[PDB]
Amino acid sequence: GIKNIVYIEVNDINPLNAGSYIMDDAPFFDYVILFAANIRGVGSDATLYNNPNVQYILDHKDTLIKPLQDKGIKVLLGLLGDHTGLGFANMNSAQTEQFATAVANAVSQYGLDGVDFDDEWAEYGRNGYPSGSTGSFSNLITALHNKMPGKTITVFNYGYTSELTGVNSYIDYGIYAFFNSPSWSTGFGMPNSKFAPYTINLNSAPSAASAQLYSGQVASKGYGAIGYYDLRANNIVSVLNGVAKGAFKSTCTYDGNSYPKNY
Ligand SMILES: [Mg+2]
Repeated sequence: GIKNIVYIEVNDINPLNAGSYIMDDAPFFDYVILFAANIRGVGSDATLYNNPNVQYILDHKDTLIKPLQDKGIKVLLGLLGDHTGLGFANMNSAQTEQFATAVANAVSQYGLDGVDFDDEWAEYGRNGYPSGSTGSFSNLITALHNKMPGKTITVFNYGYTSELTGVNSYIDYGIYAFFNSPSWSTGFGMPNSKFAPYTINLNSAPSAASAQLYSGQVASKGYGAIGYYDLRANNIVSVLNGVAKGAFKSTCTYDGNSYPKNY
């Protein structure tokens, strides 16, 4: 069936809010991305950096991640550039393996269900790192695939993703990077069934009817996912119920839980 994939800006929003939405006695959301841990170049090293918000969530996996997983939601660690000049796309071979290993170790250590790649904000070329692509982004996907074959990889369709066609068998879903209007196409050779061509911004939300009509079109054309970006702690059930009607011939309800972020 169609998968609902939501990115939570964990600098702002407690991720438990994704579990407050119910459709058919199950969570409306199928995948939650904790957006985001960072790739950072530190000298010759490619490093995985968790900011204080991300690290807090990982340190509290049993109370901020596991409650979602216990409901059946798959929780992914988002991966994002962070202004160092090193990103997913300009690593050498050693750096690629180093970063793949750091990511796999975090997925294992924190009991996560996989990762999402958003090749954004790396600022390619700073600090003496290569200004252009080395082809590492495909090699990074392959390396993670081999390390965690049973875990999910999603790709937010931004940055050097045009390079990923050859490794797209290792990517579960790609997600359109612009909001509130479909683009009836996919990135990096993905089939309809592995792509979200429509991504709703849940902060600057469209009308429920807009979501209902577009999500009905997504379903009719056989796409495999709908994207959601920036779920907040307000009750946005009207929009999700629109999708429940349009794409799932169902309804979405809210359990009342607005979880604050006080860490
Ligand atoms: Mg509105």
